[PDB]
Amino acid sequence: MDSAITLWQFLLQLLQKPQNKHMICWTSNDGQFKLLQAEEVARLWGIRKNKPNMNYDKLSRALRYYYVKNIIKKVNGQKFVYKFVSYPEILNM
DNA sequence: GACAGGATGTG
DNA sequence: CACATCCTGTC
Repeated sequence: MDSAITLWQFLLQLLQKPQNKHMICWTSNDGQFKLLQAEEVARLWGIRKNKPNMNYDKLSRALRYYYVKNIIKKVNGQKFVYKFVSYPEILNM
């Protein structure tokens, strides 16, 4: 219902349901996560925001904007792996 | 292709 | 603001 949802909140919600482990999962105990099925998560993000043409190219650009915002960072050298900068703070928020 | 980040546009 | 879209470049 809430269409104001942000990408990081949405990704947090996906990682919270173990039934989504197939496409996105935690890869550390400190906030690192991997987009196992990147195009699949991008598809879900588009449906959520009603942007039918959403894909990883664009979902990843949205994640790149987080770097300076200190919300999410890239885990260098690790394909599709990013990290929530302030974890678990963002969780209990 | 994945990834970085600038340019322009939208609500 | 918070992306969505498109693009130049690197590797």
